[PDB]
Amino acid sequence: SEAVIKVISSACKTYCGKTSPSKKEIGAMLSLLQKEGLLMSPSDLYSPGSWDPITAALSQRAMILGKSGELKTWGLVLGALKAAREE
Ligand SMILES: O=P(O)(O)O[C@H]1[C@H](OP(=O)(O)O)[C@@H](OP(=O)(O)O)[C@H](OP(=O)(O)O)[C@@H](OP(=O)(O)O)[C@H]1OP(=O)(O)O
Repeated sequence: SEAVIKVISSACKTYCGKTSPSKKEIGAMLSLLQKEGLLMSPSDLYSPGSWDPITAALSQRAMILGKSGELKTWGLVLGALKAAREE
């Protein structure tokens, strides 16, 4: 995607600051969400209810395969979006 990623970058850096995820991480993780059939479009990230299955799926593959690559990026984006949705 293009716009969706930029929207996240300007948002996460407002909460996490310098501890925010890199654009390269977001862009790569987004494709993972689609390939896994978790989300149809990157814009689906605006749905807070859909965060539950995604987070669960990520933690599952992380504890089973031993890879938290997408989990690390998701955790940051999730936290930023969660805080934003709380306001
Ligand atoms: O030119 P800008 O409007 O200031 O945006 C850039 C650009 O991001 P986009 O390609 O999504 O517009 C950089 O991407 P690249 O040119 O390196 O491919 C990205 O760098 P990273 O992908 O390595 O994160 C950088 O972010 P940063 O300044 O944290 O290095 C980010 O700048 P902004 O985050 O301030 O928009």
